[PDB]
Amino acid sequence: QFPQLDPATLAAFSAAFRGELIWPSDADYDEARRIWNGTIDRRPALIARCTSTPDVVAAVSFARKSGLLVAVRGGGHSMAGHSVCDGGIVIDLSLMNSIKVSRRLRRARAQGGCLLGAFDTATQAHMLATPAGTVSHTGLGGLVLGGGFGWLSRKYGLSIDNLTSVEIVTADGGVLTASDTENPDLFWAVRGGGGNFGVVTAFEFDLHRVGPVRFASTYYSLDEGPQVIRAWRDHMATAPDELTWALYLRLAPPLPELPADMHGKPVICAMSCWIGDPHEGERQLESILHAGKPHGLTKATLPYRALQAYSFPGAVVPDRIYTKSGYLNELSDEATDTVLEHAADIASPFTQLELLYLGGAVARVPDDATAYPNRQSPFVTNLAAAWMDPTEDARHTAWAREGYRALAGHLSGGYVNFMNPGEADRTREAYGAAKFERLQGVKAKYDPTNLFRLNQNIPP
Ligand SMILES: Cc1cc2nc3c(=O)[nH]c(=O)nc-3n(C[C@H](O)[C@H](O)[C@H](O)COP(=O)(O)OP(=O)(O)OC[C@H]3O[C@@H](n4cnc5c(N)ncnc54)[C@H](O)[C@@H]3O)c2cc1C
Repeated sequence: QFPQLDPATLAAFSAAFRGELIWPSDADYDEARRIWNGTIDRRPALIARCTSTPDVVAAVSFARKSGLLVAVRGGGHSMAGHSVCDGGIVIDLSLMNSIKVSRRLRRARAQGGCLLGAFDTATQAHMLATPAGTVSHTGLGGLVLGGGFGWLSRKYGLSIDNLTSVEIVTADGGVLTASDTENPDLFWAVRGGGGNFGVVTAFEFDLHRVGPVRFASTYYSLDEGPQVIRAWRDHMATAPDELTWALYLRLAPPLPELPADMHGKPVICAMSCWIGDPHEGERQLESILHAGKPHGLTKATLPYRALQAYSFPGAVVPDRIYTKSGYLNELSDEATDTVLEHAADIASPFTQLELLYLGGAVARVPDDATAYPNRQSPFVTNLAAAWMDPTEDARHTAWAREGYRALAGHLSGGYVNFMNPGEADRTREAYGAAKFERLQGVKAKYDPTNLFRLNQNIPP
């Protein structure tokens, strides 16, 4: 964290850098190096809080010339801890939060450090939206470059399926535009290939009109686990794009809507919504709400921005997390039973075994159209352990590991944006031989020195 820096190279950097630099001796250094995954404790030599594209140019070129290991940071939610490093530079984008929306053209230009909630707020000023993740403080930058799915995804695709161009700062310090008509090889790679190919300082999106959303959440006893998941699995195979339905197995929150008898016990929290007319959605949601007997049932007509802000109503921000995720082509009765066995052993009130159904518009993009793999797998299982006590790491990590291992045989692929710090190994398997090979050629061209290796890495 104290390498010798050449005063010449450093001087040129600050002359060209209009941002704020955070050094290990500064008082805000310890807070600035913390990311969402609180198990990641790392001490960069320097934190560069970039405020503009020229700032990112200055920082990238200062890292290349100085040979510093490069962490790039959007919203900080890397479950692998990629957005902070030991001994290098954090290229921090969090201050680059500015959005422009044209309601007439249904387009949004968003800087590379935006949080989802800032994006959704800006577009919803005009009743517009585009798919993103379900938790507002997730960074738009990392989420999009991995694909990005959420409430709107079954209707309007992944985030990358609404992305029309990017401004990206490559390792040599140049600034490029990547679109379907300009460096289209790089535009294929950034739509699914992570931060491997440069620092995206601006995303441009197509927008869709999204009015009020009929929404429901409820909790089921696990005694009805088998019926519920089986009805969930069977129904989403032929469900319309407009219905999104998700299962979150977890300890029941000690909330008033819920009988105190269920507090602190493993339950299925089913959340659903209808991206369409709210009268149709009311009928549609009631059709899928009694696969089991629903407790703490809350139904609401929400502005889309409120739906985006809903997940999840927790009492405490979890400090420590560990993830194991994977896709499934099918969810058999045998996998359902294993999912239910391991859900019953959930110990922390912050931990969720998530069961998602993508499909819809996601699965109708041709496989090779983006670098995002597994479009044809509809199911996503995510063993998402979360806790507070650093002395309980082993217990919560062991729950996700053994849950993943008993589901291994059914798992068919992995989402790069759910990889944990010990899963660099999984990269080529995750993308598949054909996609990986094309990504390596784009890397060889755009980042031959692998300047950007703090990601699900693709070596050139
Ligand atoms: C609580 C939580 C909820 C989530 N919900 C969803 C969800 O609903 N749907 C979904 O699809 N995913 C979801 N994710 C996963 C999310 O997409 C990834 O964790 C993503 O990497 C987070 O982006 P970030 O910028 O916040 O993370 P960071 O730690 O800042 O960055 C993650 C990676 O992206 C790179 N990166 C970030 N910004 C840029 C940029 N501008 N240019 C180049 N590289 C960049 C970083 O170098 C790093 O490798 C969730 C994650 C968390 C922790």
